[PDB]
Order: sequence, then C-alpha cells, then structure tokens
Amino acid sequence: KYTKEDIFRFADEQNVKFIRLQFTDILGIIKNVEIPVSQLKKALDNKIMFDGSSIEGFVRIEESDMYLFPDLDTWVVFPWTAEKGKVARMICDIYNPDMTPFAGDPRANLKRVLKEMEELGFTEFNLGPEPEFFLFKLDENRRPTLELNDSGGYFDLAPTDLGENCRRDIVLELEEMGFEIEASHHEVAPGQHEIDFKYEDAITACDSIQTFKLVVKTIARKHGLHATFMPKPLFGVNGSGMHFNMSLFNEKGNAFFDESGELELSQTAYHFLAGMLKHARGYTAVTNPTINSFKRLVPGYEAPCYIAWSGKNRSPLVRVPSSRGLSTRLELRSVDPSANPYLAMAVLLKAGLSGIKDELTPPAPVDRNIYGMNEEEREATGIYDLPESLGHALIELEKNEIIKDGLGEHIFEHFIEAKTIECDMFRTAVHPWEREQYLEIY
Amino acid sequence: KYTKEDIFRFADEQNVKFIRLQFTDILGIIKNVEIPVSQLKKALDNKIMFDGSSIEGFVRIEESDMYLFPDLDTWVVFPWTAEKGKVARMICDIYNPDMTPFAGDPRANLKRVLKEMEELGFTEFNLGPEPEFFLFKLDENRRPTLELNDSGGYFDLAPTDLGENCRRDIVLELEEMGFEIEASHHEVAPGQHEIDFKYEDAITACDSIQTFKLVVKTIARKHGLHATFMPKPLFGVNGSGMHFNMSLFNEKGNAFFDESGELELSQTAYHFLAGMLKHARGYTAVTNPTINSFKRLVPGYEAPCYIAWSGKNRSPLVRVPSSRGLSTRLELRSVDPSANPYLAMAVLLKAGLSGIKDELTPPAPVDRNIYGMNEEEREATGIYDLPESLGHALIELEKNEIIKDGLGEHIFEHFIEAKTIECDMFRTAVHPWEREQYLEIY
Amino acid sequence: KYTKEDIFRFADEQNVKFIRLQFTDILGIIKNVEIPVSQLKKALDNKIMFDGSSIEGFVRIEESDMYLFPDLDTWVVFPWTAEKGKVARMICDIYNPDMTPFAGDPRANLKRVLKEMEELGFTEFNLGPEPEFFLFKLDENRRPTLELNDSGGYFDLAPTDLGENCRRDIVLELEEMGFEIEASHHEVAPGQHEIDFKYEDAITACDSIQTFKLVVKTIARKHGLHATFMPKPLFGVNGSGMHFNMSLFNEKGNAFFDESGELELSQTAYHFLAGMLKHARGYTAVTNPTINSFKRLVPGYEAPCYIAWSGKNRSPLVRVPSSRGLSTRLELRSVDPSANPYLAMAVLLKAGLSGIKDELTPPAPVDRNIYGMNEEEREATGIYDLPESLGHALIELEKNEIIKDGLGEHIFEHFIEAKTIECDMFRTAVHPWEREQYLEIY
Amino acid sequence: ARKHGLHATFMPKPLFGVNGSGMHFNMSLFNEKGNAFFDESGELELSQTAYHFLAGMLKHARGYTAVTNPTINSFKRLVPGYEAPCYIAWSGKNRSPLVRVPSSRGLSTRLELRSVDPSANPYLAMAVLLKAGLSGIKDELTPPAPVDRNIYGMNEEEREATGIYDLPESLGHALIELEKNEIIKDGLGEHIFEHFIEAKTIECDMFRTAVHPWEREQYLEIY
Ligand SMILES: Nc1ncnc2c1ncn2[C@@H]1O[C@H](COP(=O)(O)OP(=O)(O)O)[C@@H](O)[C@H]1O
Ligand SMILES: Nc1ncnc2c1ncn2[C@@H]1O[C@H](COP(=O)(O)OP(=O)(O)O)[C@@H](O)[C@H]1O
Ligand SMILES: Nc1ncnc2c1ncn2[C@@H]1O[C@H](COP(=O)(O)OP(=O)(O)O)[C@@H](O)[C@H]1O
Ligand SMILES: C[S@](=O)(CC[C@H](N)C(=O)O)=NP(=O)(O)O
Ligand SMILES: C[S@](=O)(CC[C@H](N)C(=O)O)=NP(=O)(O)O
Ligand SMILES: C[S@](=O)(CC[C@H](N)C(=O)O)=NP(=O)(O)O
Ligand SMILES: C[S@](=O)(CC[C@H](N)C(=O)O)=NP(=O)(O)O
Repeated sequence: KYTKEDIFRFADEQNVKFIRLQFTDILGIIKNVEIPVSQLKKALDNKIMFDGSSIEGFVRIEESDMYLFPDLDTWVVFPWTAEKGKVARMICDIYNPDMTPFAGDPRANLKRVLKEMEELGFTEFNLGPEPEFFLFKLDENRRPTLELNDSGGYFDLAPTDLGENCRRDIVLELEEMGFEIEASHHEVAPGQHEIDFKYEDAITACDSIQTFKLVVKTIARKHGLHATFMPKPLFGVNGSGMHFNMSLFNEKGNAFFDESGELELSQTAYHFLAGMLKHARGYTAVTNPTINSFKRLVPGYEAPCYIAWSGKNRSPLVRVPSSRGLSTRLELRSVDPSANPYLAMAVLLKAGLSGIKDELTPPAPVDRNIYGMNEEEREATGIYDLPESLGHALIELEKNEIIKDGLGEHIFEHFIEAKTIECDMFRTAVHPWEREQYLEIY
Repeated sequence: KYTKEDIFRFADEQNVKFIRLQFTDILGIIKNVEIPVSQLKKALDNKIMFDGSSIEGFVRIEESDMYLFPDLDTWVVFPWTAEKGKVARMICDIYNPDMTPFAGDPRANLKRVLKEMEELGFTEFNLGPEPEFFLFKLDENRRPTLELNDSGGYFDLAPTDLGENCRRDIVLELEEMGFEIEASHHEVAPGQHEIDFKYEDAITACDSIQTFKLVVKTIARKHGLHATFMPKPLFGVNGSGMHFNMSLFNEKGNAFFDESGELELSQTAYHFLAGMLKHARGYTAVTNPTINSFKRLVPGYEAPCYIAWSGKNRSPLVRVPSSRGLSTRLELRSVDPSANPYLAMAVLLKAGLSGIKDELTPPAPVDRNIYGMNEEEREATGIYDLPESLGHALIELEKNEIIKDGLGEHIFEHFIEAKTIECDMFRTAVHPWEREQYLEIY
Repeated sequence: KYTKEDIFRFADEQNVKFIRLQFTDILGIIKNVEIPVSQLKKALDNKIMFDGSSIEGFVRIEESDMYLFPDLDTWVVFPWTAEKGKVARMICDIYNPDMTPFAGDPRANLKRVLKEMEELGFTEFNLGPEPEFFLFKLDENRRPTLELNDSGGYFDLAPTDLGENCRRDIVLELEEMGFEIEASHHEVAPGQHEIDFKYEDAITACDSIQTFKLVVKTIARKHGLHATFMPKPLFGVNGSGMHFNMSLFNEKGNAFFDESGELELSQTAYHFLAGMLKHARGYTAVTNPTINSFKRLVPGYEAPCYIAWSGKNRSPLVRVPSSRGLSTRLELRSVDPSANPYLAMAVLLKAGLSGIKDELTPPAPVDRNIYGMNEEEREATGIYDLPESLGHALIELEKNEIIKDGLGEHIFEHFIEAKTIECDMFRTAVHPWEREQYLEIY
Repeated sequence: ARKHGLHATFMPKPLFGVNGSGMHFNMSLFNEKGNAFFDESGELELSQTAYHFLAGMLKHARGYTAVTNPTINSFKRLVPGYEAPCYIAWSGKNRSPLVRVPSSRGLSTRLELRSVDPSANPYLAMAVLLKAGLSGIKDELTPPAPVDRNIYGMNEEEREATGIYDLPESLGHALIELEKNEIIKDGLGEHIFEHFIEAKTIECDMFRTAVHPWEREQYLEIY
C-alpha cells in the first residue's frame, strides 16, 4: 500500500502540475475537481470540501458542505496533455462534515457490503468488466451526429473498422495508466467496440471501470468521434452491454474452481448462481438503471431476456466460459455500461452471497438458445421473465429487501425517488413514434 | 323504419349516380366500396361479396369471401358530390357465406347487446358524444405538419380563432346530411375544436359518429387544414376526448329522472354509476385503445386520472351535468375519439347495467378537485387510479369477465393479439427522446 | 324593448343561420360560442351551459358547469357573412347552476355598481370612448410582422396613410352593426388610427366597445393587416389610449352643465372630479392593467403622468373638452384599450360617486404643461405621481377598500391573483435589453 | 477566454432558470496574530464579536444591496432555487441563507455572505460592509436567529413569524432603502453617493421606459 510519503515523490519525480480529485455520484457519473500541486498537502490532510447539494443524489441544501478524504493507492499521472501542465488524479470516498462516511457515497456502500464476505471468509471479490461502447461522428460544430464511424461487423478489419488506430490510441493511454489490457476488437453491431482488460479486486475494478470511460470519451474525441455507453442507441442492432465476470477468492485459491463437479465447477459457485437467479428480478433496476437498456434486454441481440443459465451459451442471464481454472468466472450478461459499477457489486454480492448461507439449490442449465422458446415453455421450465420496463423493474426491487439492504438506505431512497422521476418523466411525454402511427391515421 | 321499395325509387327523385356500402373494421376505420346506381338491386339483395382477408379484425385467407347486407335506414347523400357524381350512402352489417351474420361484426355486437337492456325494459340506449379534434396546417405537398391552424383558447374569437369559418362550413355540411348540431366552437388547446350534437339511439348515434369523423376529415382540407382525431398529438395541452353522455329510456321517461328530488337521479341511475365505476379498470383498454391515449389520461388536462365521480365537475371520471330535465345524463369522460363506437357502448353497457343486475352502490361523489388529492389522501377515500400503460390496461381487460363477454369471442381474440404487437413495437423501438437524454451523457 | 317574440321573428326575416352567444371574461378577452338557428330557442330559454373553469377568472373546476342568459337588446346581424351562413350575436350574462347570477360576472358587477346612482338620483351615465389602435403589416403565411402599414402623422392624407380605406371599411361594418360613428382619422404615432363613436349608456357603450374591436381586428386582417390595441408596441412613440368621455344625466339634464361655475360646469360636475383625483392612485391598476401600459404613462407623448386636471389641456389626468352643453363632459386619459371596460366603469363610478356624497373639494386646474414642471414643482401643488409600475399599482389599490368594493370580492380576489403571478412573470424574466447593456460591458 | 476562443461574462444572470454567477464574500478580522471569529473551545467557535458582526450586516442588509447588486440584472438573480440568497437570514453549512457559515474553522474561520455578484464595486462594497458591520460590534448589536432550514420552502407569510423579511425586489426598491441609510452613506462618501444615485436612476429609468420584446410577445396578439 501507498502512504502519504510516497505521494510527495510522485508529484516531484513525475513533475506533475495538478491533481484531479475525482469521485462518482449515485447515477454513475464521474465528477472531479482540479487543484494546483500547491494544495497537494491539504487534500492529503483530508481537509477538502465541496457543495454536496449539487451532486445528484448526495445531501440536501440545509447541510450542503461535505468532506473529501483522498485515497492514495489510486494515484495515476495523466499521459495526455502533460507538457501544458502534467496532470495527476487521486479518487476517493466522501465523508459528511463530522468525519463520518457518507451513506450516499456508493464507494463506501461497496466497502460496507465487502465486509460481509470476510465473516464468510473470502479474500477478493474479483470482477472482469467488458464495457461495450459505440462511436459517432462529430459534426462541423463538434456536436455528435446520428452517423456512426464505420459499418463494421464482428472482429472486422481495415478498411471496415474506422476505429482501428482509434481504439489503439485508447489502449495506449490505458497502458500508460498501469493497465494490463486483454484484447481490442470491433463488435457485432455497426460501430460497436469492445476493449478487454484483466480483472482486479472488487473496488479496484470499479475504479478501473470509471477510469476506463474517461480514457475513451476523451481519446475518441481526439479522433473526432463521440463515444457513448447508452445501451441500445440504435434500434435493431446489438445493444452494447457491459458483461460482469466475477469470481470469489480464498487464499490464492479461486473458490469457484473444483474440477470434480459436473462442469468442473465448485459448490460456492453453483450456490452463487441461484443467489442471483432468484433475486435477478430485483436488481435489474440497479444493473439496468435506464429506460434505454430495457430496449437491449429484448431478444435476439446476444443480450439476456430471461432468468436462466448455461455453459458457454450467450443467450441466458448467466454464461459459463468454456475456459476455467484460475480464469474461472461467472458471466452476468444483463449489466450495461449505463449501470453504476459500485451499486452493482454491492447489489450483486449480497444477492450472490445470499446463496451461500442458504444456497437455494440452483436450477438446471437451459442448454439451448433461450431466445426461441415459447411462453408455453418459458413457463414449462419456470424461468422468470425479466422486467418489461423500468416501471416494473423498480417495484420488483423494493420487494427484494436483501438488495435494498446492499444499498444502505440513503442510496436506495434517493434512487427509487430519482428513477421513478425519470420513469414518470418519459411515460407522460409525447415523442414522435406516436405521431407517425396515429396522427395521420385516426 | 325504411322500406326496400321506397329507396329503389329514392334514386329517380334526386338523380343518384353512385352508392357507397361502408362498414367498420375492428379499429374504427370506416371502410367503403363505391358502386353505381346501375347495381342498386344487387347490393339491396345482399350479393355484394368482398374480401375480409385484408381487413384487420376479420377472417383468414382460407375462408375470405364475405357478404354485405345494407341497413337501408342509414341513407344520406353527400352535399358535395353535386349533380356530377351524386353519391348515395348506406352502412352494411357483415354476414358469412352461410349467411350466418358475422361473429366479429362490431355493429352486430352492439345490435346484440342492445337487447340485454330489452329483457329488463328499456326503449332506447341514448348516447351523445362531444368529440374534440385538433387541426393542423398543410404544405406545398398537401401533407400534414407540426403547426396548428391557430394558437387559440377556449371560446376565443376570430382572429384569435381561425376555424371560425372552417367549423361553420363543417357543421352545415352535416346539417344538410341530417344532424341536430348543438354547438360549434374552439376548445381549450390551440387548433382543437369541439362540434357536438343531440344524443341518439345506440347504433344510430355511433352510426352518426363515423359520419362526423369522416365529414370533419373531409371539409378540413377543403379549407387547407388537417383533421386529426388523435388523442394527444402535442404536449402540455388538453387532449381530445370523445365525451360520453348516455341515458336509458322507458315509456316516455328518462329512467334517470327523479322528478322532484334534490338529486333528480333515480336509484337505477345511481346503480349504473357503480356499474361502470367498478368495471372501469377493465374496459378502459377499449375506451382508450391506443398507446398514445394514456398520455392524455393524466392530471391537469381536464381528463380523468382516477376512478371517481362528482357533480357539475369536469375532473372526475364520471361528470354529473346539473342540467337534468329529460336531458338527465351521466357523463363518462374517459374516452378519446380513437375507441370503436360500436364497441365502447357494448363494453360500457355490458358493465354498467351489470351495476343494476347486481345492484351495486356507487362510492362517495368526491366534489373536490381530484387531482389535488395527496398521493395517499386519495388512498383513504378508496379512489384508485386508472391503468398506467396499454400494457397494464391490457392485462386488466383479459381478466375482467364482465366486459370480456360483452365483447365477443372472436372480437376479444383478434383484438388482444393486435394491441400486444401494437404495444410491442412501442416497447422495442427507441425514440429520439432517449438519445436526447442518454447519448451525450453516458 | 326587444321581446323573445320579435327575435324568433327577426331570424326568419333576414335569414340568419347561426347564433353567437358572446361574453367578456375578467380581463377584456371576448369569448363566444356558435350555434345554428336550430338551437336559438334553447338559448332564449336560458338553458345553454358552458365551461366555467376554462374561462379565465370565473370559477374552479370542482363546480365547473355554469349557465348563459342572453341579453336580447344587443341583437345585431354580423354583416360580413352575406347569404351563406348568416350570423347574429347577443351578449350574455352568467348565472350559476342555480339560475342566480355570477358575483364574478363582469357584466353583473357593472349592473350592481349602477344601482348606486338609482338611490342618489341619476338617469344615465354616458360614456364616449376613443379607442386608438395600431396597424401592422402581415407576413405571407398570415402571421403579424412588426412593420406598420404607413409612416403617417396625426390627420395626414393619402398617400401618407395606407389604411385610409382600411378605417373607411372599418367604419362601414360598424355603420350596419348599429353604430352612430363620430369621426375617423390617423393618430400621432405612425400606423395609428382613431375612430370615434358617439356615447352610449354605461352597459351599452361597453358592449359597443367590445363590438368595435371584434370588427376592427377582423376587418383589418381582411386588409392583410393586423390590428392591435397594445398601449405601446413601439418605444419612443405616442401610445394608443382609449379616452373615456363620461357624463351624468338627470331628466334630459346633463348633470354637469350649469352655466355658472368658472367654466359652465356644475357642482355635481366639479364634485365628481375630486373623487377620482385622490382615488386615481387606486384605480390605475384597473384602468391600466398591463405592464406595457406603464411604458405609455411616461411624459411627453400626450399621456397622463401625474394626477391633476386642466381645461382644453391634454397633459393632465382629466381634461374637460371646451365643448359643453349636452356636449359637457369630463375626459380621463389614464385608460388605455388594454383594460376591462365594465370593470373600469364599476371602478370609476364608486370613485366618482364618492366625489358626490363627500365631494372632497376638487383641486384647482393645473393649467400648465404638466410635463414641464420639475419634481420640485410636482411637490409644489402636491400633485400625486401616478403609480410607477403594475406592482406599485396593485398594492396602492388594495388600500382603497372602496374601489375594491366596486369590484366585488370574487372579482378582486382573482384579479390581484393573476396580475401578481403575471407581474411576477416579467420581474423575473431576462429579456434582450439586459444582455445588451451588461454582457460585453461586464 | 478570448485567447482560447470564448467570450467571458460576469453578468449575474444571462439566462433563465439556471444558477446565476455570484461573488461570495467570505470575511474575517485579525487581532494580534488571531482570527477574531475563532473561539477555540466554544460551542459554535463563533466569538461574540463574530455574532455582533453578524447582526451588523444583517440589520442593514435591506439597504446596502444597491451597492452590492447595482445592476437591474443583479435582482434577476436574487430569487430562490438557484442557490442564491433571497431573504435576510443566516445559518451554517447551508447555501439557502443570505449569510452562510462554512463548517471548517481552524484559523480559517469565516462567515460567508453570498448576495454579491461580480458586478458590484469591491473597493466600495467592503467600505459598505465594514462600516455597517462594525456598526454591529461598535453598537454591540445582537444577531437574529439561525434558520437552519432551507429558506425557499417557507410559506409566504411564514418567515414573517420567524421575523425574516425579504431583500429588495427591484433596483428602484433597493435604491430607496439606500437613500434612507446613513450608516453606509457616510461609509460611502459625499461625492460618491451623489454621482452614484444620479447614475443608476437613469439607468433604471431606461429600463422602465423602454418596451422589451416580452411585451410584444405577450400582449400584441391577444390584447
Ligand atoms: N477469472 C476471472 N475472474 C474475473 N474476471 C475475468 C476472469 N477471467 C476473465 N475475466 C474477464 O473477462 C474479460 C474478457 O472478456 P472476453 O474476452 O470478451 O470474454 P467473452 O468473449 O467470453 O465474453 C476480461 O476483461 C477479464 O477481466
Ligand atoms: N338526456 C341526454 N342523454 C344523453 N346525452 C345528452 C342528454 N342531454 C344532453 N346530452 C348531451 O350533452 C352534450 C352537451 O355538449 P356540451 O354542452 O359541449 O357539454 P359540456 O358542457 O360537457 O361541454 C351534448 O352532446 C348532448 O348530446
Ligand atoms: N356629452 C357627452 N357625453 C359623453 N361623451 C361625449 C359627449 N360629448 C362628446 N363625447 C365624446 O367625445 C368623443 C370625441 O373624441 P375626440 O374628437 O377624439 O375628442 P378629443 O380629441 O378631445 O379626445 C366622442 O367619441 C364622443 O363619444
Ligand atoms: C457476443 S458479445 O458477447 C456481444 C455483446 C452483446 N452486444 C451484449 O452485450 O448484449 N460480447 P462478448 O463475447 O465479448 O462477451
Ligand atoms: C372543456 S372540456 O370540457 C376539455 C376536456 C378534454 N378535451 C378531454 O376530454 O380530454 N370538454 P367538454 O367541453 O366537451 O365538456
Ligand atoms: C392627441 S390624442 O389626443 C393621442 C393620445 C396619446 N397619443 C396617447 O393616448 O398616448 N387623442 P385625441 O385627440 O382623440 O384626444
Ligand atoms: C455551488 S455554489 O456553492 C452556488 C452559488 C450560487 N450560484 C450563487 O449565486 O452564489 N457556490 P460556491 O461553490 O462558490 O460556494
């Protein structure tokens, strides 16, 4: 671990000129603030505060002021404009102005739910994310246009992948930022891109996740493209969802690796599935917290629509990678990069770990393509259907009170509040699919 | 009633050059077929075949041939086809090859549930609608637009209102045709106008409805304008509702009249309220069948949001006009001019007179503004809420037995299938609302 | 008098075909509704109901429904709809669902405040108005631009006055709608037009005022010209003010002409001035009920700016024209055509009758040029300065609990309501004038 | 800004319905290497010289605004909802009040007024606030209560029971309050209060006489 004494030798050796003090509000939207190195020694004394009332979902105006205490192991110098003034950043968690951890800080909400796997004896909650994104041209006045960069397919090549050295430029800025990057490839739908990096422990992947979107949204705009993580920006082509690959660890042993059980899988792992597969209706308001992603959760675009699992199959809610061993993991296909990568782990760990204290006997793997089975056979197995909209997905969580509890209270309260606001916002609005279909006809 | 012999020689007296047999699909789309006075008999003798296969709501293509039997009492000439192409009109009911009348004919279903008030003593089922519409300008193309013939308000004057000379040439287009036009004027929302008339027998009022829709559609663009009966084409302005006044008649007496009361409303009337009010949540998917409809069903826009009633008050679902005389009526305002007239009367009768066959008791008339009630202050007075989406109001129809059987076995089967796939395109497409809200921020 | 029998009779004579039942809301905004001759008898029976809640200032929704009682003396055929659908108008009064009038009806309020002379003995209260209006060009698509039709001056000739045969035709439709037209001409500011008509009694001159604007607005937009009665649409030019020429009568004796006192004015005449002269600080929220009219009230454009009077002089708040006899009158110039004439009347009556039963020593004529006396010399006489804005006008009214009594309480409680939400609307807005002077300058 | 393509404005309210720009005024005095507001071991750590400074400004608030919000436009910012001080009051770590007390004290204790946009004349704003704020210590004035709730959510005549009145509504309204203030006037100068009260009245006059487009939009078509 890093101390306050080796941060002085990264401001002075690396010759940075600023430190960006970042964090994430409830909605998964990173917000940061920039200080001259002249103040470095004040932030590290934790004496730095902001307006809480304007961070969406934190605190009300009568007690606005709130504290910022930096995290030290998260230091990463910035490899873009570094001659102008080299930049640094330290991310962290927010305290209320009494030196108490804020309950609206999602990070702290993850570190609270992380202490519930030490009593159960687990040393790391590893996660590998695959945040799939799109790339759109920028118009003459730098305003993102409806045209995508390329018309490419899956795993395609020049001349049919215009973000070739564009993605390349992303991977390099990540490489400089201590990353260990797995693969770089175009994806199924036109303009769809994926860039794979190795898993880290729970809160360092969330860290390396919200870190990831900034490297792509700025660096794509140096190639003239606007990157987006909206789940289904285009109707009719593969939405871009952020697959969550998770594994539990126990003293250098992956607790999910046991080559005896039917699929070379362990018992703490089969148990973990049903931990999610019964409360999956619950958290698909957390893990899919946007009106748009309920357009991705519709069948046929290698996105999950029903609650089941299988080995190697890219139809169901859980897919078991044909590779195993230490790289053993459980892939959850419903999370999309419009989720909050902190609220996700707390909401999925508790949901998951709920199936180690009871373990609730997971079902049989639907080992077909689950897209094309009738309502007469979705019934036959008993596979729950996934929430139609956010309207339904919300009431399906205030009923799962193990998920409501992996959310604290503050974070739950401001959420069903906010997402019923957006959900009600959109239900009353007349957008022009209803004018075409009905105006000219009735 | 009209004769088969005084219509054949009703041509040589006005020189009628063509005849239009017309009927109604499952949606409210007045169909047609034009034929000369040449063929006058062959239609009168009900040997006018056609294809139900392509008409939405009728038989499949392996048994497609169907016949037209006119209802010779419905006879007018249009006052625009003058001496060149003088057009006659009837309205047909549908029958099979076996000449068994058709099992999905919407005008049969109403003609059929019209004698279920017969077996308990009622002369006529009175209906008088107040259908609002919106008026849009045109272009060089002679096609619709987004701007409305005037920016006006309730009752305003020319120049602030600009259909002033439109609706005049509209009404006295129906006035020739045989209507008792009560009022023409400009309703609340700009470009939205109301023309209403005196009540009529159930089939012959809704016979007179499809006349008013067509006639308004036609005389509108003769004056350069577009005539939409869309329920909610714009945001923030009053919807367009096809108001429902109705009343039951018995031996020269309005069965709702209570000659010398302080309520002037019989307990047979009072029972009809609970008749619908109870089944309200079940047949409103027929009172507002389009996905846009439910965006008009919201507070503030003089439109019912809650199942409740009050007197001389235009917030509650059922308004009680304080003019009674014989003109006594209960006015359900939860309809917009998209529902099928020959079937929202069936599915409003089959339920409302089940409030008398079962003799239920209507709740407290809540003579406050119902919108003003707190989220749960109206949870105490029991006034619950209308269905949210067409998806939610569709489930509620499939379950209600009362209105399901006042709808037909072939009409409910081929109406639930469409509105789900009509509801499904809506759920699966993405609308520009969402790139506006999600693209550049996630 | 005009009985219901002559008017049934009147119809079949001229071949009128529609009936227009009009009325004035709280603000001056003439509303109406159109019905055929077929319902003329449902009108005269006083059995036509309308919407109370969507007319501004009337009533709430919880008791929406209200009735319409025709006044049959106002009957005039609208001459501009020759032969096709002829029309004819009548000016109604409002009664509740209990056949009792509306305490908020602006016509019944004038009626009420008129009975206060019936007990102090006055036959008639004459009023002769001078509604000056502006004319603007139109666009190609029938939408009023900001150019004026002519750059003329006071009284100028063609062709320095494009609307010469606009006013000419304006006068003619009035000459067949029962008007005795006094004079036609051009006004001070370019594109301005004054057409005077001889006085009528209190509630007939108001009716003939509102009939004037319906006929100047309509006829002018038949000249490709938009007519406005804004008090000052342009800055820097003479506003348009609708002068009030009122006179009181006693037994064919104008109670103001008694050829003795200092200007052949009577005791009742001089006395009358006193009431308004002090009280004027309370009624220029009614007589000038619009922000744009306090831009009119600046000095130097023949508009009153301080409360004083003089003879033949156009500077002070009350001019007496040097003509007398039955031509004896008083002229208040504080009123602009942007006010409610009935409410203006109900307000200036109790504010002039109070100058009869106390009579309060009307001040001596300020026979100078009132714009050319400094603030030292305003304070010299003690001449009150007119209220600065609409906000300053409102609060200076609610202290006059005798002018609030000329309104009633339904009327007053709604008028201060709206003008407070409206005067609030402009106080908060950020309009172009402010960006100009402050953005590139600060 | 112009070296990097853009135009910079300090206009207090160049749009509608969004937060305005404002020159917060965090003030503190010093006494012989000492922060005159610090009471190292108080309950509020707020010296009874801080409180008397609080009263000083909060009493004269209504009348020295025309020196701190001199533009007609400044009063288009003094409205609720946009973190702008609308009523004369004070509380801690709360952004609704006129005077906000930020929680961190150390040696850096402050009471923060938020009713100044970067349009006022700082050389003269301080002269106004020292004069009339040390008028509450020299007069040992006692402050009104903290209202430690968000002030905008208080009823129309509610804040009258708790005694908190409101700030001037318009420049005219604010100017009268100054002309009737002698504490800040003599803390302002005789050549300055003379050339300043003649200067903003015409500037407020122009605003009053001219017709804005809002009046042609609203009233041309209907009226
Ligand atoms: N044992 C593991 N635990 C957690 N995450 C893992 C593990 N193995 C791989 N991952 C994650 O899987 C991601 C790679 O996904 P990808 O190659 O697209 O697999 P697939 O195509 O099968 O979905 C990497 O980002 C990595 O972090
Ligand atoms: N006895 C009755 N039965 C059915 N409908 C009636 C009866 N009496 C009046 N009506 C209807 O009331 C309606 C009145 O229209 P309108 O005056 O616009 O109503 P509203 O006051 O709700 O706007 C007419 O359409 C008429 O058909
Ligand atoms: N005795 C009277 N009572 C009421 N009004 C009168 C009387 N004599 C004249 N008037 C009014 O004076 C108006 C003439 O207006 P105008 O010629 O513009 O005079 P001025 O230029 O002084 O305003 C007429 O409209 C008429 O109604
Ligand atoms: C086959 S795909 O699986 C396409 C992903 C899809 N668009 C989705 O996320 O739903 N992605 P990957 O194999 O990299 O996990
Ligand atoms: C003034 S309104 O009252 C407006 C209600 C709205 N048009 C609706 O029914 O959606 N209806 P009506 O005048 O026909 O009674
Ligand atoms: C000379 S004027 O007097 C114009 C009045 C002024 N322009 C105004 O109303 O602002 N009107 P009139 O001669 O009819 O009395
Ligand atoms: C977040 S804000 O707190 C908003 C201030 C407000 N816009 C104003 O007008 O002063 N002010 P700051 O961060 O400068 O203390």
